[PDB]
Amino acid sequence: MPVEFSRIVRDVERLIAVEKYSLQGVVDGDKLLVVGFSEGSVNAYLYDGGETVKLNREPINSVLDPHYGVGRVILVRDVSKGAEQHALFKVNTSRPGEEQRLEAVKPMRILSGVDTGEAVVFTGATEDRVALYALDGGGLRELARLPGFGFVSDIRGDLIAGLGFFGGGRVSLFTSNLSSGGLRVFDSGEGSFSSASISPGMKVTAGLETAREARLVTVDPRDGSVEDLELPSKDFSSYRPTAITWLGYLPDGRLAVVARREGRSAVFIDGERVEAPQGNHGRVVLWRGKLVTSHTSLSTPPRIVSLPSGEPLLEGGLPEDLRRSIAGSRLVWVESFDGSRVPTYVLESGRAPTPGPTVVLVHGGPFAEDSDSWDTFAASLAAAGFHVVMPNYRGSTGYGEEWRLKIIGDPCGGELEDVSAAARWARESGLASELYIMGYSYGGYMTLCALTMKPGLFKAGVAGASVVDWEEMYELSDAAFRNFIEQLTGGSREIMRSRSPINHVDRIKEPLALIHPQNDSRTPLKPLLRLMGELLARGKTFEAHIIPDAGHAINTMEDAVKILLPAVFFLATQRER
Amino acid sequence: VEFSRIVRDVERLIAVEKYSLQGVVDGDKLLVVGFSEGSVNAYLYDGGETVKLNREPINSVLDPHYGVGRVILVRDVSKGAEQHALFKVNTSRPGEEQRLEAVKPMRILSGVDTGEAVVFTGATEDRVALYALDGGGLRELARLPGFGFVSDIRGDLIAGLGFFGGGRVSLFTSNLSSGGLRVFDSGEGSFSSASISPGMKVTAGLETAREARLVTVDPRDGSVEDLELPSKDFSSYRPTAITWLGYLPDGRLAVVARREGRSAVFIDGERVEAPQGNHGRVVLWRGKLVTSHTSLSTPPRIVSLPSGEPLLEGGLPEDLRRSIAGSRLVWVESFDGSRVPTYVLESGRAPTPGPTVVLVHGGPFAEDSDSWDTFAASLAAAGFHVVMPNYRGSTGYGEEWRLKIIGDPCGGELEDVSAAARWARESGLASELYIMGYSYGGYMTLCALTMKPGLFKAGVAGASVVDWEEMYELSDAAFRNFIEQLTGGSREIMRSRSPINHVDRIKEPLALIHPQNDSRTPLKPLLRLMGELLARGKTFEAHIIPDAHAINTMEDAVKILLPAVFFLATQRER
Repeated sequence: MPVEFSRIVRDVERLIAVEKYSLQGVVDGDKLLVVGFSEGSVNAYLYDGGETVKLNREPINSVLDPHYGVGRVILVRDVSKGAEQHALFKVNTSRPGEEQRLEAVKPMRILSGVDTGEAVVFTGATEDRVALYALDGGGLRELARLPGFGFVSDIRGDLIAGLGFFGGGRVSLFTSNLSSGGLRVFDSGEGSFSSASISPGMKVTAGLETAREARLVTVDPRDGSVEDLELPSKDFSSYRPTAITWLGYLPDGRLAVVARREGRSAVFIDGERVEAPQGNHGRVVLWRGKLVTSHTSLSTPPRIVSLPSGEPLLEGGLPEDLRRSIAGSRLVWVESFDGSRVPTYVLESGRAPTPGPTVVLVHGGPFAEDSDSWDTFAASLAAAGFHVVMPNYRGSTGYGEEWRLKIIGDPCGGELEDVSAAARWARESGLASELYIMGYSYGGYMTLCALTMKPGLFKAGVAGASVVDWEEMYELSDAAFRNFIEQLTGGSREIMRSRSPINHVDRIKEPLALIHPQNDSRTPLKPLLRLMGELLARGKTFEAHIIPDAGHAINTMEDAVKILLPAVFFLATQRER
Repeated sequence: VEFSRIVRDVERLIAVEKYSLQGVVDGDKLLVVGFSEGSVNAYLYDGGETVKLNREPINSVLDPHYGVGRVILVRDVSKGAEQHALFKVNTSRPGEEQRLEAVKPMRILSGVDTGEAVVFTGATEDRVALYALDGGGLRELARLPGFGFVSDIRGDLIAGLGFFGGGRVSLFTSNLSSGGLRVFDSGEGSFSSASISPGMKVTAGLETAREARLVTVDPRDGSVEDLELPSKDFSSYRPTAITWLGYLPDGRLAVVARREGRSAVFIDGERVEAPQGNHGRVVLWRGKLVTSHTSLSTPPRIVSLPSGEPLLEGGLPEDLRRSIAGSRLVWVESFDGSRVPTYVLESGRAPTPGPTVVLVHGGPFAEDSDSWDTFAASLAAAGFHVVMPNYRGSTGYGEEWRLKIIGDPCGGELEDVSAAARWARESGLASELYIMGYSYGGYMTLCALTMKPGLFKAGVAGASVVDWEEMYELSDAAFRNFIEQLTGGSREIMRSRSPINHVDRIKEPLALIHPQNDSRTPLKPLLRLMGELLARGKTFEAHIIPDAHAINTMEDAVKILLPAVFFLATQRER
């Protein structure tokens, strides 16, 4: 019967250790710029000629998008031990591992950014404002104050094109001018914008995610007119995509698009489909004349491949015994309380019987999805001998504006019912002998709402980086996170309070593991402390694990282990009974 | 060094078979108990091969008389409620257990099997009592004033040790035929062990405020006097503790005595060569002396004297034993001219100088001896030297050194801990210093990081006490009293020696490891600490776990030990 701890650790270790890559662009002529988790930390690399050079010294969080060929990379690094107050560091690509901090920019939550080579344009959130900034030889400039999370998408000449969460959970398109500043906002009554790119004719080509469909559109930023984009191949509209992951013009004028349906993507160049390995893909770049994208799946860790051969340039290798810890995967449609079909990804473990111990692993966000993409949490549960049920509850991306916007104004409501229906299905399908719930971020919120609102549905609960109290979280949030909490609770304090697990602790009847980074600035620990005070006060059984010098965005293996390992240890111990 | 490597070693150190010598049976075979992950078994050892005596696991075995053709097992028949039953097993038919149904289930405390009867002590709902079991059923020889333990029998004379009142362990005697009780006080002393001479006097160890004394108590009149021995090695040892003493079947007296955290074996006062560390009982077997042995670098095992060859010893891989590279005693100079006896367990996986943890023992009235300690061993295995200082308040170095902590917590004893750290860097052992500790040790960790910041690179406080004032208020009279005496009934001391009132001064990372639902170590004040840590931007790690007793199983280790080692291993790489 006994939990095999050293095996679990080794497996959890190797799944975190395995290298993971992200495609960020091309620099210095023909050098892939890739961010990768490798040698234990998140780092920036140049790839070319079957070799890598490491650009950074200390671990980083990401880099700004370089337009093709710049001659430098801008690193983004948390200088607040996890609280996501980032700084910018220039690395000249001819002198790798020598960084010059950009002292003009005081630490802030960097949201996005582009480096045109003559200037660096970025969006950032501070305690009082979200804003589009520009930094050049003439110092730093505030181009525009943004009403909510904003993300720079592209820049051509002086035109700047961005995406903005400015109300209702809807995404707006925005533009600005690199020299004169300003802000123009474009809303759609039909839906939300997904990706933007500026055409050679200075029009913004954008994805537009409508009720249950997605499509491409052209916005002229002079007059705000919106028309459909005709493409010279019809494969794109034949594919009838539900969401758009990414689009961008290549240096040769061709429009690359990556769109998806049902948690798998397809690549298109001027509308034509290009052969791509199955799963999901990231951005597409043109390098030494050939197409390159990132690729991932439930069984393959994020890697970098060439299209259409699908052959890898960089890729982390899984050992066969871990490969087999995933017997298979499947997308099933669970019927929820209101009749809605909740599209649910299922990983069958090769170390669990059927029926067997199953965990309902809930995604964060909530504007995120479970898809055919590598998930370490999920793979490690497989490894430990749990089947894994991953419900794309309402609020999820990937299934249309309608399903995504149903969560707005109703946290701990319909989306919890979706999760619950996924649990019920797990048993009734034959898959589950017992149910556990586990989740990070908003998914940890679900765990806590699961255990307060649905006592006795689940056997035990892991809640990481959780939301606990909307009210106290709001007070401790930066401008951008205040606006989003507003957007998500529909500006209601009643919802804020009533839909906070902390005010319902007396109903918990199940064991509960809490995991939290001490310096998380999104989901802070202060409320989690008060929750423990409540649990204790009311005679409830829990364990807690607070991780030092870390926040919501984990960028080292050690932090990754401290986050993941107590979850798996706790679930394995609960399986003993 | 990745965590999985640490975990595997920790699993092996937890799982290693530890051995305890119980006596000799079946004519000429050892009766030994094996413990592994807190699961106990009884064996017969002779000539390499060993045979399990019991079926399912047990709590312990009764003390046999030399040669008896059976062993009496003690097993909890209630899943953990400590209401045991007695099970006889004839030494010629192992694996076959006859329950002794005349003895109703009860808290078995001790017992001796003469071969003709089973004499034992046990607690029921309404008493502690001495019993005898023989062919005609169960009898109560005596109701006892408190918990009592049978140490020996010879003829009709029964000798034991009572926790009968006055903070001192008394000697008692009873009679196997007529029953009854006779208590023998010790004025300013406490008995540690008893055996009965051929001449029908009680030899006993009498521990005192200073040196220990081997005495004879005549049970006919309670006269007590020093026992002169043929060889004067024993008087020369100037022992401070007397672990065990018993007469061998040839009439000679075996004494196991302690001094400075190690032990020596004597036979009619003459000292025998023995492996360095601490020894349990001695028995004559096949004409040779045999004892149990433990040290900081070796798990409890059975060895022959004077050679020290292990007869039975739990397997560890070669490199793991060699990572736990020997112990020594150093006398560390403290702030007031005092020398703190301090045990050091060098790591074979550490350079010199190299990373070093000061592992502060709990209590405070406890001792760090040359004895097996999983915590220390695990730290050595993960490449830290370990330094264990017997700070003032400790036991094992006379009453005076123990009473110096009274009215001075986070004072003299903290200086001792510091001096040990001072000593570790000064002598060349330590390149960098960490402090770690549970219970009072945990309090010490919190005290060191607040009062002496810049001393240790990082700290682990387990089952710590954060605030004397808060804790005094939410606690049972038993504990209120202890606190009152420790802090000298002074609120100034209670407030000022509570590290929660000095969180500001913390400068290095702190790991907290705490039980979630234990009244001796409540969680509430620890949450205040966590709140204060967080408000003031201090780096800390916290592991709060439910049901977090001592560490026996691997589960216990992961709940209480693994987080410490990982935290320190993580801190080591800056």
